[PDB]
Amino acid sequence: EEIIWESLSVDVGSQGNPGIVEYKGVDTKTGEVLFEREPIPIGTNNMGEFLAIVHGLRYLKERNSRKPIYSNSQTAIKWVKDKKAKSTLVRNEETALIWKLVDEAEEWLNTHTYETPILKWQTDKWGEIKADYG
DNA sequence: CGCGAACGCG
DNA sequence: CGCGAACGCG
Ligand SMILES: [Mg+2]
Repeated sequence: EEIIWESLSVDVGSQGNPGIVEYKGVDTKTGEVLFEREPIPIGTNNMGEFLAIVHGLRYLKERNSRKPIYSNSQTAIKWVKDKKAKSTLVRNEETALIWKLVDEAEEWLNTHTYETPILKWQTDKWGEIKADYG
Protein backbone atom coordinates (compact mmCIF):
# COMPACT_ATOMS: atom_id res chain seq x y z
CA GLU A 1 0.00 0.00 0.00
CA GLU A 2 1.24 3.47 -0.93
CA ILE A 3 0.66 6.90 0.59
CA ILE A 4 -2.05 9.04 -0.98
CA TRP A 5 -0.51 12.51 -0.67
CA GLU A 6 -3.69 14.28 -1.78
CA SER A 7 -5.38 13.55 1.52
CA LEU A 8 -6.21 14.91 4.97
CA SER A 9 -4.51 13.56 8.11
CA VAL A 10 -5.87 13.89 11.68
CA ASP A 11 -4.42 13.36 15.14
CA VAL A 12 -5.06 14.19 18.77
CA GLY A 13 -2.94 16.13 21.20
CA SER A 14 -3.51 14.73 24.68
CA GLN A 15 -2.48 15.95 28.10
CA GLY A 16 -3.06 12.63 29.81
CA ASN A 17 -5.44 9.74 29.03
CA PRO A 18 -8.05 10.58 30.12
CA GLY A 19 -7.08 14.22 30.09
CA ILE A 20 -7.30 17.36 28.00
CA VAL A 21 -8.06 16.53 24.36
CA GLU A 22 -7.43 18.64 21.29
CA TYR A 23 -7.20 17.66 17.64
CA LYS A 24 -6.49 18.94 14.18
CA GLY A 25 -6.71 18.02 10.54
CA VAL A 26 -3.90 18.90 8.13
CA ASP A 27 -3.16 18.62 4.44
CA THR A 28 -1.01 15.46 4.22
CA LYS A 29 1.10 16.97 1.45
CA THR A 30 1.54 20.60 2.53
CA GLY A 31 0.95 20.46 6.27
CA GLU A 32 -1.57 23.28 6.08
CA VAL A 33 -3.80 23.13 9.14
CA LEU A 34 -7.35 22.83 7.78
CA PHE A 35 -9.29 22.64 11.04
CA GLU A 36 -8.58 22.50 14.78
CA ARG A 37 -10.55 21.84 17.94
CA GLU A 38 -9.49 23.81 21.00
CA PRO A 39 -8.71 21.88 24.19
CA ILE A 40 -11.62 19.91 25.65
CA PRO A 41 -11.03 19.79 29.40
CA ILE A 42 -11.38 16.00 29.72
CA GLY A 43 -11.78 13.06 27.38
CA THR A 44 -10.03 9.92 26.22
CA ASN A 45 -7.55 9.86 23.37
CA ASN A 46 -9.85 7.44 21.51
CA MET A 47 -12.79 9.83 21.83
CA GLY A 48 -10.65 12.61 20.46
CA GLU A 49 -9.52 10.49 17.51
CA PHE A 50 -13.17 9.63 16.78
CA LEU A 51 -14.15 13.34 16.86
CA ALA A 52 -11.21 14.22 14.63
CA ILE A 53 -12.23 11.79 11.88
CA VAL A 54 -15.88 12.90 12.00
CA HIS A 55 -14.84 16.56 11.87
CA GLY A 56 -12.77 15.65 8.82
CA LEU A 57 -15.73 13.94 7.17
CA ARG A 58 -17.92 16.99 7.75
CA TYR A 59 -15.18 19.33 6.51
CA LEU A 60 -14.59 17.34 3.32
CA LYS A 61 -18.30 16.89 2.67
CA GLU A 62 -18.92 20.66 2.97
CA ARG A 63 -16.18 21.33 0.43
CA ASN A 64 -17.28 18.49 -1.86
CA SER A 65 -13.79 16.99 -1.68
CA ARG A 66 -13.02 13.40 -2.62
CA LYS A 67 -9.77 13.31 -0.62
CA PRO A 68 -9.33 10.42 1.83
CA ILE A 69 -8.69 10.85 5.56
CA TYR A 70 -5.77 9.21 7.35
CA SER A 71 -5.94 8.38 11.05
CA ASN A 72 -3.40 6.46 13.13
CA SER A 73 -6.16 5.15 15.39
CA GLN A 74 -7.48 1.74 14.42
CA THR A 75 -9.98 2.02 17.27
CA ALA A 76 -11.41 5.36 16.10
CA ILE A 77 -11.60 4.14 12.51
CA LYS A 78 -13.65 1.16 13.68
CA TRP A 79 -15.93 3.37 15.76
CA VAL A 80 -16.60 5.66 12.79
CA LYS A 81 -17.29 2.74 10.46
CA ASP A 82 -19.57 1.15 13.08
CA LYS A 83 -21.24 4.54 13.61
CA LYS A 84 -20.83 3.81 17.32
CA ALA A 85 -18.20 5.16 19.74
CA LYS A 86 -17.66 2.33 22.22
CA SER A 87 -16.10 4.46 24.96
CA THR A 88 -16.14 3.40 28.62
CA LEU A 89 -15.57 6.94 29.92
CA VAL A 90 -17.93 7.80 32.77
CA ARG A 91 -20.70 10.24 31.94
CA ASN A 92 -20.65 13.02 34.54
CA GLU A 93 -20.52 16.82 34.75
CA GLU A 94 -16.76 16.74 34.19
CA THR A 95 -17.05 14.65 31.00
CA ALA A 96 -20.25 16.32 29.78
CA LEU A 97 -18.53 18.23 26.95
CA ILE A 98 -16.60 15.36 25.39
CA TRP A 99 -19.72 13.20 25.56
CA LYS A 100 -21.87 15.93 23.99
CA LEU A 101 -19.43 16.11 21.09
CA VAL A 102 -19.22 12.32 20.75
CA ASP A 103 -22.99 11.96 20.86
CA GLU A 104 -23.35 14.68 18.21
CA ALA A 105 -20.70 13.06 16.00
CA GLU A 106 -22.57 9.75 16.22
CA GLU A 107 -25.78 11.55 15.36
CA TRP A 108 -24.06 13.07 12.33
CA LEU A 109 -22.84 9.67 11.13
CA ASN A 110 -26.30 8.13 11.55
CA THR A 111 -27.99 10.91 9.54
CA HIS A 112 -25.52 11.45 6.69
CA THR A 113 -23.75 9.60 3.92
CA TYR A 114 -20.19 10.35 2.82
CA GLU A 115 -17.76 9.31 0.09
CA THR A 116 -14.49 9.88 1.96
CA PRO A 117 -12.28 6.79 2.26
CA ILE A 118 -11.03 6.44 5.85
CA LEU A 119 -7.54 4.96 5.80
CA LYS A 120 -5.13 3.74 8.46
CA TRP A 121 -1.89 5.71 8.62
CA GLN A 122 0.98 3.25 8.90
CA THR A 123 3.53 4.89 11.16
CA ASP A 124 5.87 1.87 11.01
CA LYS A 125 6.07 2.32 7.24
CA TRP A 126 5.67 6.05 6.70
CA GLY A 127 6.87 7.85 9.83
CA GLU A 128 4.86 10.34 11.91
CA ILE A 129 1.35 11.25 10.81
CA LYS A 130 1.43 14.83 9.46
CA ALA A 131 -1.02 16.04 12.11
CA ASP A 132 1.16 14.79 15.01
CA TYR A 133 1.44 17.27 17.88
CA GLY A 134 5.02 16.21 18.59
C1' DC B 1 -4.50 4.95 31.12
C1' DG B 2 -8.29 3.18 27.06
C1' DC B 3 -9.23 0.40 23.63
C1' DG B 4 -10.17 -4.40 20.61
C1' DA B 5 -9.13 -8.96 20.61
C1' DA B 6 -8.26 -12.94 22.69
C1' DC B 7 -13.63 -17.16 34.86
C1' DG B 8 -17.48 -18.73 37.55
C1' DC B 9 -22.28 -19.44 38.03
C1' DG B 10 -26.34 -21.23 36.61
C1' DC C 1 -20.03 -28.47 30.37
C1' DG C 2 -21.36 -23.14 28.29
C1' DC C 3 -22.64 -18.41 27.78
C1' DG C 4 -21.84 -14.42 29.26
C1' DA C 5 -18.65 -11.52 32.56
C1' DA C 6 -14.21 -10.61 33.73
C1' DC C 7 -2.56 -9.11 26.09
C1' DG C 8 -0.73 -5.87 23.00
C1' DC C 9 -0.32 -1.94 22.10
C1' DG C 10 -0.39 3.49 21.46
MG1 LIG D 1 -3.16 9.94 18.28
